[PDB]
Amino acid sequence: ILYKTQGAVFIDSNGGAAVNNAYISRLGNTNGELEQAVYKPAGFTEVGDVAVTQFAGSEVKFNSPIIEQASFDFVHAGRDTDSYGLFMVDKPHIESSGGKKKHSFYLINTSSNVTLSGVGLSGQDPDLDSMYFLKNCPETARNVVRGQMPISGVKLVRGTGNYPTLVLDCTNMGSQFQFGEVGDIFYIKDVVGVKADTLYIDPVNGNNYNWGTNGTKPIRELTNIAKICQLFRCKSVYLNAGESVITSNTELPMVVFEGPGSLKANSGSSFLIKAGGTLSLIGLSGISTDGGHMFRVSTVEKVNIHTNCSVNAGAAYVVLSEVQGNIEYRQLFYSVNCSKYIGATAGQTIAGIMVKTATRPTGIDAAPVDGNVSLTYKII
Amino acid sequence: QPDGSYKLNKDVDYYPTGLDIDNGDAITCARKIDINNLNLITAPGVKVGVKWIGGAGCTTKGLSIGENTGSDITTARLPRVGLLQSASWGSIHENLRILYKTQGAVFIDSNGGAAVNNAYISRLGNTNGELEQAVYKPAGFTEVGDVAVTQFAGSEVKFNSPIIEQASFDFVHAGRDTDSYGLFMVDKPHIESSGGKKKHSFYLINTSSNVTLSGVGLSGQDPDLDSMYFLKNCPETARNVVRGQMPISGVKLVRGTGNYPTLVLDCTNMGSQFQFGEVGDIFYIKDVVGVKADTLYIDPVNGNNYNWGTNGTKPIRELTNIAKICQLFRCKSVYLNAGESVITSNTELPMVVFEGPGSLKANSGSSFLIKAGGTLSLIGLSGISTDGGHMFRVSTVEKVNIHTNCSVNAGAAYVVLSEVQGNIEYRQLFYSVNCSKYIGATAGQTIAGIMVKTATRPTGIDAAPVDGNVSLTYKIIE
Ligand SMILES: OC[C@H]1O[C@@H](O)[C@H](O)[C@@H](O)[C@@H]1O
Ligand SMILES: OC[C@H]1O[C@@H](O)[C@H](O)[C@@H](O)[C@@H]1O
Ligand SMILES: OC[C@H]1O[C@@H](O)[C@H](O)[C@@H](O)[C@@H]1O
Repeated sequence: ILYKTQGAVFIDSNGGAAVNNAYISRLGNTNGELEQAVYKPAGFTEVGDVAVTQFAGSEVKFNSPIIEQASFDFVHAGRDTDSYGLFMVDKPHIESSGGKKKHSFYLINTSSNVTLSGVGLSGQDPDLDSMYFLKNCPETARNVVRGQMPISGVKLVRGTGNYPTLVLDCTNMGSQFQFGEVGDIFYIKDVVGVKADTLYIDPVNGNNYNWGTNGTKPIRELTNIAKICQLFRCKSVYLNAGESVITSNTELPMVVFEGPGSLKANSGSSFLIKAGGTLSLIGLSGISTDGGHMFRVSTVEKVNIHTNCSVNAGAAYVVLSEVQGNIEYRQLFYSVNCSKYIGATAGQTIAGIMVKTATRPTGIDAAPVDGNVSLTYKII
Repeated sequence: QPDGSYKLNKDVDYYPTGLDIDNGDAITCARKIDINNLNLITAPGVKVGVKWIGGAGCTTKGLSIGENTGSDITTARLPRVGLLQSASWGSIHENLRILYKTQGAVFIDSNGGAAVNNAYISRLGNTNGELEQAVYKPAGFTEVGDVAVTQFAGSEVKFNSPIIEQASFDFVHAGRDTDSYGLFMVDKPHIESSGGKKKHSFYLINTSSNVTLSGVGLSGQDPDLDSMYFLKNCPETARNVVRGQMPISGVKLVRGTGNYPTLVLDCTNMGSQFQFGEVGDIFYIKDVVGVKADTLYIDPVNGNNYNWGTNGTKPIRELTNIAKICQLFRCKSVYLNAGESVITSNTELPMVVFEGPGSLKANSGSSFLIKAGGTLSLIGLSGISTDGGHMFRVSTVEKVNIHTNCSVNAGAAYVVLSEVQGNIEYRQLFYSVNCSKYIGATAGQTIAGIMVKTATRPTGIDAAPVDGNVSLTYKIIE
């Protein structure tokens, strides 16, 4: 199919239908971005030509399609009532002259299973273009990506709605961490078979579009560092120079934090510890808050907090347990300031404490914790 | 031409590249061509059967090349190279049948979106197939032997359900030299070869791949060299993904060259391969998803490093990759068969239960390495000792538990040395223990708990069981 506005459009009942080795292309992409789709689902209001459009419960199987010069390669909407109609594309060969493109898979209220074949790209707009756009996909939907990402860097995903649904199923990412961008990390639900050892943060020169798992492309904010570390099984977080700050309670992954940066909790916020393990701050320029307790522990599992940097909770505590916890805190050298090292909201929390520094509040040596904490050992 | 005109290619070896099509150096005149059941036979010795060059969007169904003349292949009416294709993006070969002598089909350069479905490619018998020298191939492929399907220079043809028979090499694929572009894609290949003669099924050079196995396959008769996969110089960023079902009979999975592992087992159904097959070279496996084994077996006397090691009847021989192997298959324990399992350089031990009659020895001043949190347990072994180095070098800041219920001898060294600001709990249960200090550290304070429950211990350190860089949380001795 050689078309001007829309290549092929599949609507309503098409059970079991198949489209094999389709070769669908606009006759060039000149002014393609100005075409207006004629037959489309109401949820699709973007301007731009669309090679393949599907909606109202249609679930045609697209096997090895070849799509060229399109603003949108695929626009698919699940059925309005229950999100029925799986978007199925196996190994699409996507290309466009000059790299002009808006999105490859614009998915509305739907699930999908796509296998990439190492061919593709994302548009020239550094803010809006992305391989995937997930619009209002429900909580129970999953948009599964298998196969090989394109060789050149692309922006993987953007979206609207409250639920993440993108799944990297053993996806071969190539050098995307180094040369590409995730786009909006919020939309990724889970990741299988893809790891990275370190997440890089740079509050001055970082970019939130980046994956953050490669040193030359660090992200900028702390907002999603726990999620990213959980997805890629990161073992460390590297803080580039400057102050990495939070203004709302934010979770910190239980990993090793390193680098010249510092951590700061503003607006009375606290850093959150929601998982067992060991949180280590090694060699940072310091961690402090402007009034909130430093670490709010919400897990009953063994939590180890290892701070080898300057620590200043001011009048507040270093650790506050919101459950009946089990905590081991060790401060190594540098300095520490707080009213109590560990406290708890209620019915007894067990804790172990080691403070190895002359620069500490000597006054609480004999009474290091509040009444709700019972010590297993105290080494000061 | 030099004068600016154009001449029809009449050269047997010529094939146009994507570059040529853009340079104006080549202009294709192959379009709107459709083939249905064309049978092509050739006199013995003819070089190429079909030159499918520049045939973008051209299609084929039931194209059949070569004649099954008789048992002797040197006199059979089939060509040395069945089909050679380039600059054919969007071309589809449906149910292509090839009887060849040297090479079945060859795909080079631009072939974007091209597909070869249900191809039936076979050498006419495998007699002297290993002596066949490939004619059109990537520079990186220097091996001798017939090749059913060859692909290089960025060609990324989709191969769906091909049936490949009697080939030395079923597939030889090389990614583009500059950026490793060109995914090797094969869905459910039905590979067979009389008398199990074969060198490799997938010889992959500087490339990524996605292969789905259908429970059909085998590896050659050579116990050292033959393997299903051979990964030659695949880049760090590449992934060679294996899905589906492994062959029923044992095979050797992988061998390679290069410094980076790229093979991925994605929920692969291994059947009884741990018991009857071999991994070959564990180094090349990058990661494993959905495949677990409870125990890793080591036998310094009767073990074979080619083995998976996860089945009792097929243990591995050395300790070099036990950490790697345990991480891949989530092993809960390691069983040491009778004999001394030794290391001559720093080697990591997974945080699992070690059991069996074997012993552990660190020679040449080496140390066992603890890089992960958890509990390392040595239960009932013949003992663990070193010839001078510290026994356990801890480099993780996570909670480390060391449970020794066997004889322990670190001589003049420590049982545990924390190279970081550690958090360790050590417990010696019965047997005997010898060391200068039970736990020590290189610098800035390490917290530790210790229990030594045995009369045969260095009694002179009951009062000072650890060095000055370690602070105790509890101490249970006597
Ligand atoms: O773009 C930001 C990055 O630039 C790199 O050159 C530096 O090595 C990083 O420290 C920094 O985060
Ligand atoms: O890192 C970001 C993540 O932080 C977690 O503590 C929240 O529970 C998640 O909703 C969020 O995605
Ligand atoms: O067991 C083998 C593994 O041991 C680890 O300690 C090393 O970091 C890896 O390089 C190696 O593959």
